[PDB]
Amino acid sequence: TKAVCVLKGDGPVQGIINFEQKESNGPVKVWGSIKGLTEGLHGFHVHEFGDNTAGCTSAGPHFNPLSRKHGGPKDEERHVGDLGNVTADKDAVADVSIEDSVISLSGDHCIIGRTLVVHEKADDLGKGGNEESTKTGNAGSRLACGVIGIAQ
Amino acid sequence: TKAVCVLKGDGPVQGIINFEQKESNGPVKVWGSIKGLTEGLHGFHVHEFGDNTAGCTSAGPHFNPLSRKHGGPKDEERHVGDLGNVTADKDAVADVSIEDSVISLSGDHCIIGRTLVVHEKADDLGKGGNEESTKTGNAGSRLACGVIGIAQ
Ligand SMILES: [Zn+2]
Ligand SMILES: [Zn+2]
Repeated sequence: TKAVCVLKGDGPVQGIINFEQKESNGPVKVWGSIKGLTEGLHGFHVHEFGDNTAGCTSAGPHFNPLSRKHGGPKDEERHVGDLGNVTADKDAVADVSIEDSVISLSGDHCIIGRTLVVHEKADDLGKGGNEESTKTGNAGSRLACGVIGIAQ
Repeated sequence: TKAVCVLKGDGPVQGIINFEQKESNGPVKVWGSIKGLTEGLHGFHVHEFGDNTAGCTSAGPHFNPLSRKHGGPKDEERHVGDLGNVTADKDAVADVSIEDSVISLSGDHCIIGRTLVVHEKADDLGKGGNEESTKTGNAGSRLACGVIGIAQ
């Protein structure tokens, strides 16, 4: 099982993120490259809808099938789409390499048909002390997104 | 259950296609419009992979989970992703309104996460006489496509 996503936005952020899940209930490897990002941390999430009619805005909130509060990937309390942050180097490139066991490429937690979004700022992983933190992690605006599709 | 698709290409072709299915075992309504199409008939299909890393080229062939020959949407012998043709009027616009009961927004005929493609030439619905007909319907190149995503 494999998925893929082309990230595009109004600005210069763009990239290709690959998803792989060998076992139906195994972790998903998420890897790829994103360019045009400012050096530092950027929120990285799977949002609810694969709707790009109004750009990244129509993607809705973080995919949250269990109605839980926003958290970091390692947390028990977190949205299914909470993959944390990705880091861009001084050259504006983030060589993404994540492995997650909460998102899936099948079943109730499937992210295929939804939207991957890389955000403006760092995800505070829900430790910012306010409602925003436990909702979006204060990661800011959506710099680029794409709908997650089936791949071979 | 709903889905949506934003079609884009290297040329002027662009549009938005909607999908609706009130019953998991019922038919799927498909509607919207595509502009930039030369007046006439255009192949309209769901291709296997929702991979746009190489534009529409990486989408693969027509979604064909049952391994059948290419056909028209109303043919018993068809590819699940075979939606026939759409018609662009003199204003280079195709107003799409389709109802199909082979494709689904769930289950094994699920097209969510796959790619919708609008073609260059008309689809000869697989009655063209040559091999290429029972494979692609001779619909020519892919002018625009998009990954089908879950919509609110
Ligand atoms: Zn979240
Ligand atoms: Zn076909």
